[PDB]
Amino acid sequence: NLQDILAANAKWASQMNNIQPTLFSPHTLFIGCSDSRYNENCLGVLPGEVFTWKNVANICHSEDLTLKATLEFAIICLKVNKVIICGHTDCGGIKTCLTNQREALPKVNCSHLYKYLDDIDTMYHEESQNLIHLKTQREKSHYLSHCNVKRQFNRIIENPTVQTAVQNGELQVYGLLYNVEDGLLQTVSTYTKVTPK
Amino acid sequence: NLQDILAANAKWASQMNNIQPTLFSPHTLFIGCSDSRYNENCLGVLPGEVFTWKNVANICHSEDLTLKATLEFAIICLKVNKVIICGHTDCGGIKTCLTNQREALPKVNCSHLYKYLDDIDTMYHEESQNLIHLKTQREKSHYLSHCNVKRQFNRIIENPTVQTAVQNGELQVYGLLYNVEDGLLQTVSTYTKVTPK
Ligand SMILES: [Zn+2]
Ligand SMILES: [Zn+2]
Repeated sequence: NLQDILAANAKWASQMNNIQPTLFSPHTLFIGCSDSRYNENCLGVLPGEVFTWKNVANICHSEDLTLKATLEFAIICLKVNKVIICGHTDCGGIKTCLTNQREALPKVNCSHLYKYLDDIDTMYHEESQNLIHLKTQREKSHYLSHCNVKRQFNRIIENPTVQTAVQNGELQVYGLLYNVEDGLLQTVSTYTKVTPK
Repeated sequence: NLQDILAANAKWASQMNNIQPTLFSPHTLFIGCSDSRYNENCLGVLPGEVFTWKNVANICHSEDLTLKATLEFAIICLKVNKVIICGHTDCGGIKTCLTNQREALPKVNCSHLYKYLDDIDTMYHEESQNLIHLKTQREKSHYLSHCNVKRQFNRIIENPTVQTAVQNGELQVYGLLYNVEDGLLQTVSTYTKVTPK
């Protein structure tokens, strides 16, 4: 099966050499879920344009080293002019909390996934009094995916590296939601030099 | 900007829906560098097939919560049968250490990127005598890209979730190196049921 992968890669690479010879300086940092159904390509860019941080449920803890390190590198060293936090509908991590199945993770040897999803569960609990007005699971799941984009966006825009670059007119931050059913991006939040602060 | 991004996404989504409407569960966890020049699409397989953890210099600390959570979700919940750790040549984080410019990061308000890159710099220092015979930065950078694949691979295969699945013959782990000059994957390491670590 590795030989299948190497074969698939060689085919892909020969085609890629022909199509984009200049590929063989990004302007955007894309932060998205590890979910297999999308990546930075949903932005309608070519390779080389988008530097990507992809993690389970696109979680951006404010005091996390990887977040701070990634924002510093993208903004100060690579000099991206866009940071995009892009969640998506039908997110596994969110569903696991929404359907109260996080409790069951330690039983099946997923104690670290359990701990990792703490932030998502905390959001889900905070949101109980808003969820109750939505009738179907589809609606609740959509709401929490949207809500998670706001949640992580608000932490990114408090980051001092981000505030400095934005204030200087060198950076804009967008919070987007990818709809898996149609491939469309939807605007959740924006933070630019001119947005009210 | 955002207007351009939404238009490019809309156009992209239409082009995807016209070719493959049926695109709207993965077999592979891909772990790669945040680098803009490659992602899971280098494997040459269908979209929705590869769940992806993408971080700066593809660092996998054994005790990192994200590593454990990501492996537990992929192997136990998604039941992927392949874990791929895929580094690449011309890696910025490696070149920062190799060329001794990591020490410059605190001055430019990147002290967290500085701390994040400790593992890469430790590898660089550990390998310094091994690097003497290589007279060009290109050769050194290649050596260190390869070394880093094995370094992160070695930690992944010691994770209990990974070891259980591999010993059960339900998982294979591949260490790969993506050459940015030609789009081709080099095999660095493999771990299977019948292969020693
Ligand atoms: Zn998700
Ligand atoms: Zn890299």
